[PDB]
Amino acid sequence: HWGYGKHNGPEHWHKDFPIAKGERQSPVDIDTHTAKYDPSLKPLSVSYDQATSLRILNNGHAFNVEFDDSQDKAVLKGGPLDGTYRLIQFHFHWGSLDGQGSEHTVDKKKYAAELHLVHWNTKYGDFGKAVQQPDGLAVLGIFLKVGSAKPGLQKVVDVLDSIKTKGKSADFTNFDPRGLLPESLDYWTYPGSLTTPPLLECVTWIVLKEPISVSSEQVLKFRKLNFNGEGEPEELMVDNWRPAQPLKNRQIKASFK
Ligand SMILES: [Zn+2]
Repeated sequence: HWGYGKHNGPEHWHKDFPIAKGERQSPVDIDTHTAKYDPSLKPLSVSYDQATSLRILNNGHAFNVEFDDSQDKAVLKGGPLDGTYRLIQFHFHWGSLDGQGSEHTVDKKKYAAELHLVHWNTKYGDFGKAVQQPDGLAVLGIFLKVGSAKPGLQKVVDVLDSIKTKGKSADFTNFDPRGLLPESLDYWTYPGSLTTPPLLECVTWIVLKEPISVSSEQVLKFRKLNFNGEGEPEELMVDNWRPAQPLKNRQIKASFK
């Protein structure tokens, strides 16, 4: 099955998922000089005050912090969006070293990691129905650079020892994702896809300009996770990022001058 290696990594995904070579694939390089300021774009509304995390899961490619999405409690609206998108999970992509790990790039710069907060459009009723629609998901992407620790990440870091291998989960209640947000909500936006199989072209991407800082110790703990299951030959969970894909017939718009 698909993964991140030589024999099953991104360059192979098109065989099982031909949409990998589609017209609106993600991630992309964000050419900052090309991206046009769009005065019609609205401020992002991130309303996470009632977010209810439930659990954290090692799914064999990343770890997902999952939320209760049975009610309107953690929602993304405004920005480029029409209507209301509810938070289902967040996860990260990261590298083996600090010089790679992000999926989006900025003028070809790779960050150490990238956080994806995944939200589905309430007008389709559930996540599985939303991913079948071109406006089904809104993903908020946030870059990570290595420097000062992010205090609000440490609770995530300190549970990873308990979900080292694929298929392990742990109770993970009361985590506040507001602690992962940078100060500015300036963003770029474009139409794209999930960055993991099935690579469905259902996402409005909202990529924040301002990275968050995490410490080297925090990222090092991400890199102790395993792609393999318990007891299997150890292969560290690193370099779980898809590279930038062709922009094709898309415009990236900036919320900021
Ligand atoms: Zn992702």
